Amino acid sequence: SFVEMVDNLRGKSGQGYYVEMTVGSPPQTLNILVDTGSSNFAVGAAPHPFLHRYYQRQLSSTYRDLRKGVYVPYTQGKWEGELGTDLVSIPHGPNVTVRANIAAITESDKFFINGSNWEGILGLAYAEIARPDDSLEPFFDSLVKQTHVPNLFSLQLCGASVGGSMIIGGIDHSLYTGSLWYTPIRREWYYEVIIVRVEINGQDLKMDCKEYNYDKSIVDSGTTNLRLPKKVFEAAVKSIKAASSTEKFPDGFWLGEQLVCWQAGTTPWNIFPVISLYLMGEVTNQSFRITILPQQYLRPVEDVATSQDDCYKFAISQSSTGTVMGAVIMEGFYVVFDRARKRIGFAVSACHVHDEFRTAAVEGPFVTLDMEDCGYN
Ligand SMILES: COCc1cc2cc(c1)C(=O)N[C@H]([C@H](O)CNCc1cccc(C(C)C)c1)C[C@H](C)CCCCCCCN2
Repeated sequence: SFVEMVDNLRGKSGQGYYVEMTVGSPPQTLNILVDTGSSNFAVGAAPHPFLHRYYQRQLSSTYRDLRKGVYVPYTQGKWEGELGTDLVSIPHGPNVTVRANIAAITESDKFFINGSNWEGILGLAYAEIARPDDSLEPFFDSLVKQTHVPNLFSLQLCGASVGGSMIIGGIDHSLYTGSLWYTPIRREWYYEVIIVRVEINGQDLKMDCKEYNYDKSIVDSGTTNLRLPKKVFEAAVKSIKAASSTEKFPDGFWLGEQLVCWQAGTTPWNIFPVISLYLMGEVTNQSFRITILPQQYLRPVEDVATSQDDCYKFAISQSSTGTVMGAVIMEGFYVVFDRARKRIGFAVSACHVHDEFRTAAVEGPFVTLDMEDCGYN
């Protein structure tokens, strides 16, 4: 019965993907951002200049106050509010209703986005990183406990405004081609994985593989960019510069600030390299790779000028909290969060990115010795 959930995600480029939900009795309809990088379910519950609507606890006969406060600080943005429970449904999801924890947002800073069309957030990661602590049961844990929905979901994020699918409870085989390749979830907090090798246009960056996972690597649909530890980021930017030195860009382009433009239809894709991330596999000494095209890490942005060119922002940036495989990496793959078997699956998406001579791919098997050493402690 998964066809009912195909295409249930919408979004604006650089502003996240959201699904429609209802909370309360009688149902109140809200758009909720889907975030595999956190674990709290929270919604606007007070007026805000950027909110079109919000949760009104006073109007719900099933609302229960938990009489405890809550705040969540993300990398970018933060909010505080009040904890409670209520009944929740997903119209274009399974046909069930769950009593879930809800953080009613009363104040926020740089969290809601002007004109975004979503009003809350659905954190799909594990209780270990929930606020105020791991005793606040996350929504997906409540769903699995209270219904017969299987303990897995899958995300098909389609690039550029944008759309996609969240398949809740299973895998829809019409959304990908080829084989699924699985990597272990290293620890159930973030969706943490282990990167064992990095190549750019087929050349090994030849770093200690611990650098790739210093201090962690996560799969995070709530972050736009590919974010890399300082040492890795500097190595990657240096290589992407050399491959594209045919042209020249402001150095503020490489920092993600200034955009670059070319005359419509003449973007020189062939001078930007492909990036291959190798992930730990399911059997001894085995890995697989996913390959990212420049059409994924050069994010298109509307030209703020009168000329209608093609303009892009560089969507790889530096991190001090580990690798973040963001939406720019997830787009063009079908990603299976197989919580029951503690693994994450990748396959070429049906809505894949089109280059002229190159193809995004998921390929294996590869042999990689000492993969266990690549994890940071
Ligand atoms: C270049 O980077 C800057 C950057 C860009 C972006 C997001 C974030 C940071 C961001 O912060 N996105 C966090 C994710 O949850 C982060 N997930 C990992 C994480 C990091 C710190 C603390 C936690 C806790 C709460 C578990 C979790 C979720 C966001 C508020 C969701 C609202 C905005 C969505 C559109 C913007 C996407 N673009």
